[PDB]
Amino acid sequence: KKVCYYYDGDIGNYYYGQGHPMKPHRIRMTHNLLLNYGLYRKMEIYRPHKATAEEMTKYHSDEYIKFLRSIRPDNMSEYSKQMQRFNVGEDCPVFDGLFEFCQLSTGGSVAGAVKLNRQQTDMAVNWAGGLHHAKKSEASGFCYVNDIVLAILELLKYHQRVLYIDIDIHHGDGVEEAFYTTDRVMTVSFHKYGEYFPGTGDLRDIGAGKGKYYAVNFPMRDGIDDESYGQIFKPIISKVMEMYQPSAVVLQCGADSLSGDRLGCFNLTVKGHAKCVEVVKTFNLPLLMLGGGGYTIRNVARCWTYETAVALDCEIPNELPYNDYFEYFGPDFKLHISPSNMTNQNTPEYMEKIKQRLFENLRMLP
Ligand SMILES: N#Cc1cccnc1N1CCN(C(=O)[C@H]2C[C@@H](c3ccccc3)CN2)CC1
Ligand SMILES: [Ca+2]
Ligand code: NA
Ligand SMILES: [Zn+2]
Repeated sequence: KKVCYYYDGDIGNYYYGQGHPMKPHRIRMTHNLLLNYGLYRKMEIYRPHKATAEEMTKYHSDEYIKFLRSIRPDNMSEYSKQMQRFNVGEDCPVFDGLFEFCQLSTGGSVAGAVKLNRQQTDMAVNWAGGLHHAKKSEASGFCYVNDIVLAILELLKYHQRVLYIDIDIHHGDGVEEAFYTTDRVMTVSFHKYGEYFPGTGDLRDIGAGKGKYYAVNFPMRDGIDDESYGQIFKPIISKVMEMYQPSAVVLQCGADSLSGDRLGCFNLTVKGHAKCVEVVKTFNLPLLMLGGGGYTIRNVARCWTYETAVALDCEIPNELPYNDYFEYFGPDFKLHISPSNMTNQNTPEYMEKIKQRLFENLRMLP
């Protein structure tokens, strides 16, 4: 099984601003770690192209993309009304190179999708992607351009049915919304729910019109652990595969669902998270693996390094190799992480009752 992987050496140089939790540097740390494990010997590594306005407007509105192409720190005063309209300037800040960042993020995802469509690879990886909150005409949740939606649109040229799976701790609302009224994409999100960003992803949100029953949401509480997550992920995705029979899969691998994350409150290890990748691989479908959140950046590097190894069917040692960020991995300098003692608020009965409701909804498919 062939793996192609996208990385631009400048991606880690884009900076959201002092105090902003989103740190693109984590992608560079990921790259450096997997280079030092030698995983480059086993996969094709490509620099993404800069996605064009033409590519982005396959989903996004022309006026929103023109604005993103225009806005800079130095001209914000002139654009204050557009900033309000497009939701840029606070949680989605204006920063130097914002548009180029969007171009490289998106380029990796669309390029991966083209490679899968051309049957030139079995798996494509873009850790700079996964920006699941961006909306047709507005930024949201640190996300400006929805690389995932654009990648899925590319797959839909060749594939009648595309499955999207999202294991970020946040609901993938921008992706769900884009495809909410179609049966040609089934969206499956596992996420923290209960007055938590973005507020959507209720398990009663099942899609609308032709898309009714083609959106699947598994709302979870704080503290979910590897065993609990594993016992619902494999059965739900197995049932989705049996009922939906997709011909391509997109997996958002947001790492803010790991134990110890600065913003998230789940308790997964890197092994528990990566088990999701292993499960999806067993179906032998063309697979686009994307990044996502993650705010404890040493753990993001560990998670995506290990998930790359999983894609390559390669075990790698727990002892970390020397690397340019080695001091970030103290005090233990291991790849794998331990869970915390936080309480798991997801009772066995809760997990099984929700799974049973999702099974009933999946049985509604043709
Ligand atoms: N704005 C906000 C906000 C407000 C209040 C409370 N929380 C807020 N945040 C919490 C953190 N968020 C995420 O982790 C999202 C972002 C997404 C991403 C992936 C790759 C690159 C860039 C972004 C992954 N999931 C966004 C929303
Ligand atoms: Ca999710
Ligand atoms: Na749908
Ligand atoms: Zn997130």
